[PDB]
Amino acid sequence: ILPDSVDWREKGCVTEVKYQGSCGASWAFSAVGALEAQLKLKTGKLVSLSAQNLVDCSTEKYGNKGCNGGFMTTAFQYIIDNKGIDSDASYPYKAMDQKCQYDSKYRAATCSKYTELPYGREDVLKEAVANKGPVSVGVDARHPSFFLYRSGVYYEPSCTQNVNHGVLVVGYGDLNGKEYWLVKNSWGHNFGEEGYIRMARNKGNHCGIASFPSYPEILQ
Ligand SMILES: CS(=O)(=O)N1CCc2c(c(-c3ccc(Cl)c(C#Cc4ccc(Cl)c(CNCc5ccccc5)c4)c3)nn2CCCN2CCOCC2)C1
Repeated sequence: ILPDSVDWREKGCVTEVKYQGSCGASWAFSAVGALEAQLKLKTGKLVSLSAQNLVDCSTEKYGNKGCNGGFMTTAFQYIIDNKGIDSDASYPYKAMDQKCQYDSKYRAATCSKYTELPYGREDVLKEAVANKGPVSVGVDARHPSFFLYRSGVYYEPSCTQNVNHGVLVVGYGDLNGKEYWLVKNSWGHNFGEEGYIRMARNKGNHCGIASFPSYPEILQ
């Protein structure tokens, strides 16, 4: 019933790859990237949403610590509570913790709700990515092989199911027998495959890719 491959870049639903730098804002980029695609599906415009906005404004009330980490679920909740989020163009990413400078005048997107998927269920994640859009997930990126990844289907034997780095699953496929998830990262274009990492799929929640998935929606 589901397609064998999906790639949301092919439907103009993914913005350019971003660069987080010294700031641990991966959670924030994961969140906006998920919302960006929902905005494209609804409005037909692809605009990069402000990760910085999340870092500066979705703080203690959402259990997040800006550059010292956070959560995509709580970020989606901030966007709901805030009744908006600014464009990246208006609230650019400065890779450090700042005061909250959200202005409703430059609101580029809204958020109605978000869904959390069951832990470790790669079948359920496969469906969400096909039926709903790119899904915010965490991975275990705490290995040298992650940093050193250049291409191919990434597989790390030491990889736990405990997540620590925010990424975005923009599709899935099969590279000569090896099933993978197509993962947008936030380390610039010089990381992996033009900023993307294809990661092992259906290998026992490898690197905890399906440990904490979630995606937002912008309802009519
Ligand atoms: C060790 S574990 O089992 O893998 N784990 C613990 C449980 C967990 C985790 C996550 C989760 C899911 C996706 C991602 Cl991308 C992340 C992450 C991360 C991250 C990103 C950058 C950084 Cl720099 C860090 C490192 N700092 C830790 C930190 C994390 C959050 C707040 C304050 C400090 C971590 C965590 N959600 N959750 C679910 C808990 C969410 N609760 C619900 C109530 O509101 C938020 C807290 C992690």
